[PDB]
Amino acid sequence: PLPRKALLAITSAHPPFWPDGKRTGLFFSEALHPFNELTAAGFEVDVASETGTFGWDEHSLTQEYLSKEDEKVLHSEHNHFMEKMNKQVFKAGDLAPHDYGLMFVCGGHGALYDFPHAKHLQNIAQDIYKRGGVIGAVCHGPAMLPGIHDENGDSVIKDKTVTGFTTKGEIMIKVIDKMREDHLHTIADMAQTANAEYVPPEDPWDDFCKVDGRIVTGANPQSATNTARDTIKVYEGIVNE
Ligand SMILES: [Cl-]
Ligand SMILES: [Cl-]
Ligand SMILES: [Cl-]
Repeated sequence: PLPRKALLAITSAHPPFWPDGKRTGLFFSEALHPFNELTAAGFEVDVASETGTFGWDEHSLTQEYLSKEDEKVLHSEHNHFMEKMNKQVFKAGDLAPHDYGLMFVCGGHGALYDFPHAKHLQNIAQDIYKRGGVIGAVCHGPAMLPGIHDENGDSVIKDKTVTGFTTKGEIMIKVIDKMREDHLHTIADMAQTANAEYVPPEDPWDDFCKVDGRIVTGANPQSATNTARDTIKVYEGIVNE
């Protein structure tokens, strides 16, 4: 039986990144919204990064990217989400992978730096998938997926339809130059190299999710809630087999 316990995977990278000089990192709403959905569906949640540490993407902490509810959580000390983020983030390699029935992979541009080679997080996900569980991933989160393998050593997304942050969006927000400077690949190029089929939303910020078997992906911060919801729907079907 797949445990009703989720691993919320977060980037450990937070370098200066944006054109105004601000750091990237974990996208705030992309951790909070899935945490809320998982909690509402009765999951226990552990948070982990490859190192055990993280920083928030600085743009994700601005009004442009925070709802009224988001900001209240951010500035609240006693809140269960913030207590977990402040005091309970694990180094991924310490955790026993068999404890989880689902992984949810958060985004933020930091994910481009560490997720492709985040072998401890990838090991947890491979184990979940092998036991028949579910992996959801939003925005830049899908950068982890090429390194999560099936029994044959192929990516779990081989021949699957996936979405994720558009190359159009990287150009529009003017981070494509920095990505090339740091030798980062776009989500679409990572998906193609893994032999997946990348599908962008009609416009770069549309709520847009793809479900293909037990791999669920979302395109951007506006897709996070529904990516988590779709991931939970897939899980519920498996445990009711
Ligand atoms: Cl910079
Ligand atoms: Cl535990
Ligand atoms: Cl694109």
